[PDB]
Amino acid sequence: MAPIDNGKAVFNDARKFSKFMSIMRMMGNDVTATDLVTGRKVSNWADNSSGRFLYTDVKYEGQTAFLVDMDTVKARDHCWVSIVDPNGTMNLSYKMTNFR
Amino acid sequence: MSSLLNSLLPEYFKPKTNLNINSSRVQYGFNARIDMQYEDDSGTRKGSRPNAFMSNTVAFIGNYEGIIVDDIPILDGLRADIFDTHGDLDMGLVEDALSKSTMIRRNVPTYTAYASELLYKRNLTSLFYNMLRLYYIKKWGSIKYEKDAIFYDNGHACLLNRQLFPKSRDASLESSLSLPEAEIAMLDPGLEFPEEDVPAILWHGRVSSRATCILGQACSEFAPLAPFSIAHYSPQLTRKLFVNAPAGIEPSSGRYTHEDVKDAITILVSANQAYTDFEAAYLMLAQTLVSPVPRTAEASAWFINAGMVNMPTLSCANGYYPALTNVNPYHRLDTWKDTLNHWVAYPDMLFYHSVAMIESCYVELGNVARVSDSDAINKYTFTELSVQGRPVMNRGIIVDLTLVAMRTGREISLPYPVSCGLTRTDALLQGTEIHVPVVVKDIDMPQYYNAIDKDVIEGQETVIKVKQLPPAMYPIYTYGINTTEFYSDHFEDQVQVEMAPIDNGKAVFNDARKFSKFMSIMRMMGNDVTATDLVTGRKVSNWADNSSGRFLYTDVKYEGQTAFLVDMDTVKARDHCWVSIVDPNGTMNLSYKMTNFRAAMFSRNKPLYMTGGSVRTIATGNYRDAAERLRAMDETLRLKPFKITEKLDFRVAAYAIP
Amino acid sequence: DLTLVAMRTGREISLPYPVSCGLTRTDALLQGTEIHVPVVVKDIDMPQYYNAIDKDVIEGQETVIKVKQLPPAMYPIYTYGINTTEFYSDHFEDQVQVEMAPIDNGKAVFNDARKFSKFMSIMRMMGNDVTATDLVTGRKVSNWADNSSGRFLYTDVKYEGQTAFLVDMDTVKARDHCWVSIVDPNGTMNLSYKMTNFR
Amino acid sequence: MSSLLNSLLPEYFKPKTNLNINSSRVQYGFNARIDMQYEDDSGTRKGSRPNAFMSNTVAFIGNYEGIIVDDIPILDGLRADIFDTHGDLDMGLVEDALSKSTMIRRNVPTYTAYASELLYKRNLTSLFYNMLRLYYIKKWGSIKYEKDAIFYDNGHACLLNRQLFPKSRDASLESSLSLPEAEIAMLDPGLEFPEEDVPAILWHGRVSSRATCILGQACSEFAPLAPFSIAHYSPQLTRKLFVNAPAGIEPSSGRYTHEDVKDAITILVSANQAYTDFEAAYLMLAQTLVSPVPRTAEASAWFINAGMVNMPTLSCANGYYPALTNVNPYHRLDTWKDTLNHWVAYPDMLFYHSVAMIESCYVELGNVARVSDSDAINKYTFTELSVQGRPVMNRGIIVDLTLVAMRTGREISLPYPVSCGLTRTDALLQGTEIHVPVVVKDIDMPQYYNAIDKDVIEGQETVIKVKQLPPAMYPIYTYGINTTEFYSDHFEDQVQVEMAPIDNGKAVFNDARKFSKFMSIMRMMGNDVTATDLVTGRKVSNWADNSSGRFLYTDVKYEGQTAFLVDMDTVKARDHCWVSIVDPNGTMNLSYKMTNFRAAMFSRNKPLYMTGGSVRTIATGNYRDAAERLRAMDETLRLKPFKITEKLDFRVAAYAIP
Repeated sequence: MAPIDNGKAVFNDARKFSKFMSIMRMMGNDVTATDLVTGRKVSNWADNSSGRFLYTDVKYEGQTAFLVDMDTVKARDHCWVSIVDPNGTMNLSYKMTNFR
Repeated sequence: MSSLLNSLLPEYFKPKTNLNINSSRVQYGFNARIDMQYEDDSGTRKGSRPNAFMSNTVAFIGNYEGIIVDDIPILDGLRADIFDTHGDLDMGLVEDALSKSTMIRRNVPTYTAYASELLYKRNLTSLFYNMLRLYYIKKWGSIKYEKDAIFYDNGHACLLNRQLFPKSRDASLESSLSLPEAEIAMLDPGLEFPEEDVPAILWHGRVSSRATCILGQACSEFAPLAPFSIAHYSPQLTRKLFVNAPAGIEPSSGRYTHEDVKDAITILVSANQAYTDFEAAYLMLAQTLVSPVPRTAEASAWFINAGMVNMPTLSCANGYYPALTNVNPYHRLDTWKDTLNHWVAYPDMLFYHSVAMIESCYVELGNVARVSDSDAINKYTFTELSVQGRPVMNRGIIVDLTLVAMRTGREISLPYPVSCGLTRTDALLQGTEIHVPVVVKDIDMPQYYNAIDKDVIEGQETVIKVKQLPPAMYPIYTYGINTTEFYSDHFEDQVQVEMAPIDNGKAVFNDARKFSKFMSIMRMMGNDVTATDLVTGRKVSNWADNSSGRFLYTDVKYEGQTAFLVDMDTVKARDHCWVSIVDPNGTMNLSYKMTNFRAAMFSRNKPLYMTGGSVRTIATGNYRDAAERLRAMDETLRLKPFKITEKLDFRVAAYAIP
Repeated sequence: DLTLVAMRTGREISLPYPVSCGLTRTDALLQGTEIHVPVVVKDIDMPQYYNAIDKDVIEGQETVIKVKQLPPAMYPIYTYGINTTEFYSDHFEDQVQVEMAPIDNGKAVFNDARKFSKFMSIMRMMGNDVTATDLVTGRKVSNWADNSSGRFLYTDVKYEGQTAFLVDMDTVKARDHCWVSIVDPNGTMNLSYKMTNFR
Repeated sequence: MSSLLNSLLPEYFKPKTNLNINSSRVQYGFNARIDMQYEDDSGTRKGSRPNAFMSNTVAFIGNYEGIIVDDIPILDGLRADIFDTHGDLDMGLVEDALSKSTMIRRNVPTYTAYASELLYKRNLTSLFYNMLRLYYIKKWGSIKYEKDAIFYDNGHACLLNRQLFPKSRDASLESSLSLPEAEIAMLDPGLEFPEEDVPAILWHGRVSSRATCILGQACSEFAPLAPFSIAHYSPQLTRKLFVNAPAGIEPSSGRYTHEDVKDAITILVSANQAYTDFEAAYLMLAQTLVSPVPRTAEASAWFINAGMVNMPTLSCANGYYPALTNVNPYHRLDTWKDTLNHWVAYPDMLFYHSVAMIESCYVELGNVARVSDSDAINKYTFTELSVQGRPVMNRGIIVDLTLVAMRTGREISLPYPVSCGLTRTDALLQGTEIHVPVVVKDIDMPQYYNAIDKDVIEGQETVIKVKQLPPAMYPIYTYGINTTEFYSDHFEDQVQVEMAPIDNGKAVFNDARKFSKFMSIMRMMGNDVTATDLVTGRKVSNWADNSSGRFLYTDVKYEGQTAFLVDMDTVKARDHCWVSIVDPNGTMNLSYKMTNFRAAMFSRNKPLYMTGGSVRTIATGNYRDAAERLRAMDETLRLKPFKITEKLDFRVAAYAIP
């Protein structure tokens, strides 16, 4: 987790940003970040049907740095696992069973 | 002492750097998961509590008073050559040290005579204490104290801030104090006779316009309006304060930021080599900073009488004789600069260390209060048996660090036997019932609380009687590090009790231990049971404290022997898991497991989130380039722990040597 | 002054008498406060680069710059590559690898602070005027911030924060003589130099 | 001698440097745990006092009068060359030494002739004694003396300060003395013939402005208003005092602090090489610093007439012969500098050394007064047999040191047989009746005390006839180290009083020894017993003291035949923490046990705490090992480097040791 200065966490790397928003989606937290180069808002809740986050939802080929809004983290779908305030190194281990 | 108080925090919790406190009240706890399993003669039942919040409440309100007393000198920072082969200050070598470091040798006989009288009273702990308090007044200077607010509120009784704190008005923390300024004069080199009862301190370069105003206000009298923990009444330290600065000091500005106070402390320590003096002041503030909000109405008896804060007398002779302080300082421990290096990096970490300390003290005093006054280790003679040094008096920090040793069960050690800070054991050491003033909210108040007036009306101000002091706080951070039968703060436990025969709709519990186990089970299942004490004729309830979800035997509010008549027909269903049953039959077995701990803090009925980055560890090893451990274990303070040995009575606690 | 020389060369300095006389340099450092240096402006677009007190200043006005952290006053020249540190980067041989894909239209973001310093420095040896812009704060830095040494130290940013430097590689201008040209790059870039003899 | 007075202090006593005295009365003692037991045919009754305070009251008042006597010369200090094999001034080597020096050639023959008389004038004890008194007058200057104050009070008889000390005005210690200054002239090196009956001293460099004022007042008449112990009457030591200082004597300042007197002493001892002279002055002041408040009303006979202090005449001829004093002096004992080095380090330790000496003396004079004249070692001839030296006259320090030798039971050794200081054994050797004045409180006084009148109305000034001197102090510091059966200062003790049921409580003690132990142990148990003598018809009460809480046999105030009727149905419970004797039948068995000891001091009915550093046992070796060490680290400024180390961030720098 990046240091939360005021109420904003800067994610300079591309891979780490993809893993962060992928975790927060599985927990069920609608996080909204601002792309600094373009100046357009990205959201992990882009597709409702398939419950996963792809990096192409940013809608900008090339290199950039994201400013994540940690104060406005809405609670759409909450299991007992779901937390709002991450601290340090985040570990999420999930298992999928009972397909029908 | 950072490394000591840092150890008290639980292994799972590692707090972040910053914490934006915006209120006079903070809840702290954890969200655990409980997996209960019930078995009796009727059959078996299995349940699971998915989210359970166990928390205490701590506030920034506490009536304290300062007294100036004479304490031991801290001989750390002085050059290593003046000390002989042993750890003793020889005046034979002070004459030599001052002689070799000057051209004008006429002044050596005069210099030696004055130095011998002043070196045995050097202590900067009181100056750093006030400088630290000024830092936190400016930082958290938007906390409001309202006079007609609530202090404790259960439903039957209520305590307002008008009571417990008379002679108070409504004010913010910045608006509480209007500090005057003491004269910061310049010491011209050439003055031959040191003026008596005025300390002189060294400084790096020019004294800044802002640094003058801080030193001026730090020495002045503190006279508060609102009762605040970090703005308590303190006497005037000094009238004058000389500063041996090569470049002349600037006049006082009047205004300063909280950032400017950090720059003032960092320079003052580095120049004077007063690192151990800062460590004393750091521990001394950890006691005062926060005060507990009482668990029950009876636990307000602790905070009626104003506790005395023993501030050492301010004396220093570095400004007059700068030859004695050189590049090779004398220190007992090699980890003697850790506490300052910790504070300057992470200032807001002191909040967590303070909560950890005051919890450990007020938890263990819960046991010491229940000890009978006819044993080897009792309330009078527990400190004297524990300490293995030679302090001036068993007061202040020595009392508090003795209770931390008894809690954790480890040997705590300081380099100097300092006796400075708050003494808590004042309400305890007196054979008198304490008169807590309370307000009546419901008409049926006299049935529950031991009130003076047996007939009351909603709005009346009455008084309740407290004979034995109940526990003010429940273990939260120190949960399961060592488990006593009284608190019963286990991770895994199998409680077994035999149900009494239900005659009409009432079950008589003659024994004291069996009654404690019964109501402890029914609470974990979530059944609000109400029993009648037969001797007194007053109603007890297991749902006394809502915050911490456990039952202590002190909720009965009657020291001595009795028999309870439990009402089995009027067993209400407040919180029901699948485990929860109403009709027990035969021998009751409850086996629970606690897993998935995660710390959470609440402030003003919303979640308080930690900001900033992750705290990286700063810590120095036992050796830098030192060959032989010259033990020097004669002057050093050592505090030995005591283990609680459970016995048949259950109402009485007893201590033994491990 | 002698203990600072001992740290630089990495040897043991011995004097016969422990005499304590002369100039004391470490004065502004130990204070640990803001210093207000006066300046007279030339251009009108000054306060974007320098941490100035005013945001709009007409030419020929006397302004003030707020300096918090003290930048190095001299670059190592006589003590060049005898006790080398990665801050100054005073090596004989050095190289940097900036990784770009053709999908990116010249625009590269330096997540790392260390290789950003080496890129901006070697580009100045090659006689190229690069102007990076910080994405978080919104300030600008120029590699041409000296007319003596001809190197870029990281303290020329005049701000300690998070590292996200956007450099647009179609606004690179050839300034000096005896220079290599970057007309239109595509793929991974590899810069390198070698200093052989000294006079 | 610091060494021998240090050994007198108890083992449990751990003294600190500073002692903040703010009154003219101190109750030094210890807290002990007494486990009392009363066994009888009916059953056993157990008691336990956890904090029992046994005290001896010590004041700063006492009438003394100085007289100038002729004493032996102290030859320690002069160069070792002029001395022969036997250890006396071989004149012929003196003439050789003066010839081969920096002296004026025309003065050699005339100065050598005078040497025979002047070189045997070496005694600076009188000067050091007065300069030590000036140190303590300015330090503890704020202590007060009221005229109409209570010197002693036991309920029945009262003794005021007006009674013992007439011609006495109430004033503070600082405002008591108004010392006029003696002339301090500069010695002309080119003087024709030395002026005998005018002492000349040496000095290092320049005599400071304050040193003139101190030496001026030290060599002057002490004419006090209030009867203080450290400001007693002393005659004029000398009219004029020469000082051989090539650097001119500055004129008198007028004012000086207590630190400036330490500066004056350290220069005087070092220049003159007079350490044995200081050791004599230290032991002199140890006797006459504090006087004991009498234990009983009839124990005031010791302090009626003023005891004479023997001050040896001020005589020094070092100023006339500078060549004979150098860096290689002649000394008898190797540990000859230990007494000065101890005082310079710990000045306030003299208070503890003083009480240790007077408590040792007045205890032994208690059990010396109770021996018949027809014996080998008796009242008159106890000093002669003990002394194995050649003093001028058995007075002053010889009589006090021989009493300490009897108490501790060890061999006391001094380098020179000096006979100077206070003589205590004055009222004893007279062997006559002493008439102490008393003001009565009750009307039934003259049954208890041997009064002059048989009927006396309250508020009348009467006289008590004291024949045998009772003990003035009870042993406290010397408790159970050399135990006697008179004081009965055992840890464990028991008494068996044999009674039959036919006797209706009334017991007759034929034995005197077990009567004393019965009456004493009953007072520990807090019972007011009143026995009546059958032969004479007088009465005795065990409650005859409010400090120690013991009954000595000298409280009967009569030597005759022993037939004490005690009625055991008139026993009254007086104190708290007491065992009750409701109705005894058969044989009684009383017993007690003292287990642990903790040092305690009281002043103005409040606890007086010791502050400052930890006092050590300074040895001659502990300083001269640092002289053997010399700090042999070649004084060469070797600066070691630090290699910078780069890590992940690179923004911040990190230095390593190698």
